[PDB]
Amino acid sequence: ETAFVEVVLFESSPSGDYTTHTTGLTGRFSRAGAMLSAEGEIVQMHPLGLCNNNDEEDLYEYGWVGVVKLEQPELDPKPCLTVLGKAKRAVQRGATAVIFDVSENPEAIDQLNQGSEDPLKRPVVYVKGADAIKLMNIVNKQKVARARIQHL
Amino acid sequence: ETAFVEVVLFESSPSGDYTTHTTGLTGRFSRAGAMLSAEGEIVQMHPLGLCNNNDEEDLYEYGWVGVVKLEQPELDPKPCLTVLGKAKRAVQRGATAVIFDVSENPEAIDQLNQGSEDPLKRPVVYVKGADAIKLMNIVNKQKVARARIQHL
Repeated sequence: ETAFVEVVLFESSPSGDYTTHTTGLTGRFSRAGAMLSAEGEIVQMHPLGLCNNNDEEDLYEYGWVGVVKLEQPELDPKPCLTVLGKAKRAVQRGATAVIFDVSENPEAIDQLNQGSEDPLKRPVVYVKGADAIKLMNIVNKQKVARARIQHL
Repeated sequence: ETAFVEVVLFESSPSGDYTTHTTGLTGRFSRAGAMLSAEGEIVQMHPLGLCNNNDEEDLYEYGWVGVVKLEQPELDPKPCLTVLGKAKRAVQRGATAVIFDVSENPEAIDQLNQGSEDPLKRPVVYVKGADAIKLMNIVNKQKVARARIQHL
């Protein structure tokens, strides 16, 4: 159930070319989703961005990997969707995978694994710890980055 | 060493739903490349376009899955690069994986395995027979398609 995540970050050269930079992180496949690998360009999502008006413009170019840092649970107490619901909505919107940074809402792990009986066909990964920090520092400062999620 | 390939065609709807069609097929990871999963937008290359230097190198956004249908060897007398060279060049040009349809040149399988001692860090996949046909009939109709290459 360990999720080996590779992030390919593109760093602007002074000539305005870009330089590939690869970083390694580790998370866990949630029992809520497939035990499969996935790869695609990272799109950061705010978690309250995964409540549905069901608009066409919400469908990102098929195959993106969504990165969602969960807020402290006493901040969005009337949440549109469960964390599990948010993962599904991400997949409906074209996500090949979702990574949850569960650092500020570690109870979210349990909330996901309760959906274990009807799992998503796509992987749902959670990160925390330094591994979440590394990913978020890439994502916050990274205009374009690509994630490769490898199972085993 | 079996590569499980899914080719997903996709279409945004005004209704706010992705419509998808997934075709499943089987190929093999060459020893020429990493034994790793990979996923990205499919780009069809004519095998001659994996030749000359640097004009077309950044044509395609990093992360694409190259589909190259080989020609019979005698058609291509003076080959700019070996089939192995062609695979390496695709990866220099951003490819996250390469799929060769080796139907018209099955000696390519042996050529690729010659580079087994110094494999690429990205997977190099081949298909033939009915698997190659399904793949090519989707790729030739020139819509946008994602390929998912699952190692086991």
